[PDB]
Amino acid sequence: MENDPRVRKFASDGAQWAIKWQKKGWSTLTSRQKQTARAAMGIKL
Repeated sequence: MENDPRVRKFASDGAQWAIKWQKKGWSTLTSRQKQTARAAMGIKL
């Protein structure tokens, strides 16, 4: 995942985590944001 469409949907929804994850890079989220993301995106990473 570099710019996944799911991430774009959330970022368009106003999901700050996805907005950051997509644009600023997946590094820029904290564990809680990534963890929130894992729930929405179904991510195991």
